[PDB]
Parts: sequence; structure tokens; C-alpha cells
Amino acid sequence: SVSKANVPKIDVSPLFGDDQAAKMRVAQQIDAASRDTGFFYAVNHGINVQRLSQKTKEFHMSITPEEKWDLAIRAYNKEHQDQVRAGYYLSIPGKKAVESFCYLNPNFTPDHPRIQAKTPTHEVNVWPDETKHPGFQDFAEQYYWDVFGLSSALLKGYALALGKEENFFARHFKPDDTLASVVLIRYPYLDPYPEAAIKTAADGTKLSFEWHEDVSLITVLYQSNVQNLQVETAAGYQDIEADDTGYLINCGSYMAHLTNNYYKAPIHRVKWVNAERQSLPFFVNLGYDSVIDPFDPREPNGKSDREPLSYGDYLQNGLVSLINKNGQT
Ligand SMILES: CC1(C)S[C@H]2[C@H](C(=O)[C@H]2NC(=O)CCC[C@H](N)C(=O)O)[C@H]1C(=O)O
Ligand SMILES: [Fe+3]
Repeated sequence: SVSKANVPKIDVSPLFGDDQAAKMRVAQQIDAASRDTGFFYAVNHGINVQRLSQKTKEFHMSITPEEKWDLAIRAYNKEHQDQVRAGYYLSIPGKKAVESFCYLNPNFTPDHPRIQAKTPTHEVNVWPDETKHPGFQDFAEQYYWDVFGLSSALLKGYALALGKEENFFARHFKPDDTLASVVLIRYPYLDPYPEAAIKTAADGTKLSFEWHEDVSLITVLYQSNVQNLQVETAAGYQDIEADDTGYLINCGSYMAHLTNNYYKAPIHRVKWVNAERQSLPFFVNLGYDSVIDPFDPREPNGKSDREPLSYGDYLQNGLVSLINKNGQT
């Protein structure tokens, strides 16, 4: 058997309020989880995740092949050269089981200065026809802002955890410019499940997605109640329990850089499970020009021998590297 990873449930509700001692006690729990396996469940988060899952299922199950081509990223549709990040990521029956829909900041409109400038990593979202998917765009955009709010509260907890003022990260996480993304991932049930869509780890574990660190500051993840994630610890890969009431939280490699690996970006992977399920990450990205000076909370003077890295530089390089390492999703 594989051991169960220690993934505590942390009541994050004080991070939305004004009780500073209570927020420090949440911050300590974040610190402890970040120094241990690197994962925790945020509970009492205030988001209606059941309705998220229902609306997402309605979308995934009703979108047609025609609509998928019409929304497709450039990796699948050469006509869509502006769609690097945002749009549909098709499955390939017999070969690639997963499919997904990514969207970015709804404030990236045609008139946004970074869209006008054609700055890398910024794109205008694409949406299916309203008549075919009534209410979907509005729901999805509202979800962006709901998860943005949760993420901002979480970032206040991380800041406090690291000995900083509570706006240390949040001041760089702003509605007008955040590079954060939502991905609505569908993992299908298939009978037969094609072997070509199943990867095998060096330890023999069947996988849907190989080991990686996230490209993010933090990742704020809702999943169905089907166990699938594993985290590498000193004791080997351990199973992360599912909890479809909570959000699973981890640090990405930008946090590891800024903290000199004090809060590591945990290495994790996705087991192959032949089940119809959802994986709905929010990748908490800062603005393109956001730079936080790296530090080290283990050193008396806080100094680090890492160089400052703007978030835009980080993100553009990281997304490419993850595609090269683990394949086009
Ligand atoms: C939550 C994950 C483990 S993370 C891992 C995999 C994924 O699809 C993985 N992550 C990525 O591919 C990066 C998506 C970035 C997004 N298009 C953007 O432009 O910002 C997920 C899963 O398979 O459940
Ligand atoms: Fe991941």
C-alpha cells in the first residue's frame, strides 16, 4: 500500500475578517503544512463548490465537437494563433483522454493595455455560444472572482506565515492585471480505456499526469471526490485524500523561489483512475511586472542568494517548460 499524506484541514474563515490573532493562528497552520507535505485543504472557504461542479458538468457534457474546434487553442487549431493559454484543449480518442477549457482574467478585454500591447501570457477569453450554453460565461466569470477572493485571503495567510505584513503577496494580486487562470478539466470514464492515454511511473504506478511542480504562486484546486493525487515526500509518494467540500492548496515554484525553498513547491502527480471526474484548478499568478525580492525566513538577516524574477518572465518560461516536460494537455 501507499501511505496517506498528511494534508490538514484548515478553517480559513478568519482570513476574511478583522481578528488579527485568529489570523495568526491560521497562518501558523499554513506554515506547518507548507513545511511538511506542502498541501492542505482550505475549509470554511465560503464558495459554493457543488454549484461549481454542476455548472461545469453541464458545460463538459453538452459541448459538441464542432464547438471544441471553434474554441480550440493553437496547439489544436492553427487558425487560432492568439490562443496560447485560453480556450479548449481537445482529447484525442484512443490517445489522450483528458480535455479541458482554460480561461483568464475577464478584465483582459480588447481594450486592456496589455492586450493592446500584445504582451505575452495575456489573451482575451473565448466563450461558447450563449444560446447553446446559457448562463455559462456569466457563471464562469463570477467563479473567477469568487476564487480570486478566496485566493486573496489565502495569500494574506501565507504572508503572515512567512513573517510579513498581510498584504505582502496580495498587493501584487489585483483584478485589473492578474495572470491567474481557471482550468476546467474533464477526466473521462472510458471503456476500454486506451493504454496510450495511461503513463507509467518508474515505480509502476499508472498515471494520467506525470510528476511536476506547479507553475504558480499557489494553486487553489477543487476536485471531485475520487482519490487521484500523490505527493512526493521523504517517505516516498503518498496519497492525498480527496475532499470535494474543500479546496486543496499548495505552493508553486514562484513561492519556492521567493522563499529560497523554505516553502517548497511540492512534487506531485496524478494517478490514472477510470472514473468520470473533474479537476478545477485556479493558478494564482501575479501581474506581468510584479517582482518580489527573494528572501529566506531561515536566515537571521532574511537574505537570499537568489535574484529577483518578474512574474511575467517566470510564467512565460514555466508554462513552456511544463509542456515540454509533461506533454501538451
Ligand atoms: C491540477 C493539476 C494536477 S495541475 C496539472 C494537471 C494539469 O493539467 C497541470 N497544469 C498545467 O498543465 C498548467 C496549466 C496552465 C494553464 N493552461 C494556464 O495557462 O495558466 C492537473 C490535473 O491533471 O488534475
Ligand atoms: Fe499540479
